[PDB]
Amino acid sequence: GPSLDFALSLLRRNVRQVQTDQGHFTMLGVRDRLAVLPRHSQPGKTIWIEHKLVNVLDAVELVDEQGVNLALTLITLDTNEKFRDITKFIPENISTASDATLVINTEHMPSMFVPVGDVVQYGFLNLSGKPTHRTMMYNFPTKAGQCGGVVTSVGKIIGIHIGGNGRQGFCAGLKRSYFA
Ligand SMILES: CCOC(=O)CC[C@H](C[C@@H]1CCNC1=O)NC(=O)[C@@H](CC(=O)[C@@H](NC(=O)c1cc(C)on1)C(C)C)Cc1ccc(F)cc1
Repeated sequence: GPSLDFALSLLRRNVRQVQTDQGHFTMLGVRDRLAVLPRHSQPGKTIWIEHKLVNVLDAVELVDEQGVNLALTLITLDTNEKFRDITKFIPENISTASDATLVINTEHMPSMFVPVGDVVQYGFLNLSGKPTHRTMMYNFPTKAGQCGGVVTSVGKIIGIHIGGNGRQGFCAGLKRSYFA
């Protein structure tokens, strides 16, 4: 109950359908006008968000003290909307999970929840040939169209879906300091 329920609350207040020139993605709204996307979505100066065109004030590929690719892009949106601040639900350190749910919301895959099970430490990932770090893995057959999906455990927001090989899926881990 509490876990699936947490995922459903997040969907409504913080998860949005977007489209870039690279296709359809799920977006996590983090706080106020700040959101996060998979880097592969390559957001431009304008993005579609639930059937409206929105100006992008800033977009930054995420960097930290390790100086590694993390497969995420932070964006600040030129919008009236202010996301409820969910940073307190993001752990300070990358966190695995026993019973995670992947929350997907795109125009093609609207408002869906997928129990992916265990989310385990994985680390380095060559993602279609691009070196990527700080990933976690689930033994679930994730699909094209699910990138940006939000990986949650009860009371915690732990990852963003970025890739998979047909049998397993991979997320970029989330840490609170990314959003400081
Ligand atoms: C084009 C449509 O794009 C999307 O739908 C975005 C979401 C999908 C979801 C995948 C889609 C499939 N099962 C999934 O879960 N992600 C990708 O396709 C990514 C590539 C893979 O997942 C690669 N997997 C690995 O490398 C990989 C490595 C190991 C280990 O496991 N997977 C491809 C071989 C599938 C897209 C990408 C390409 C170049 C990059 F710089 C970085 C990312």
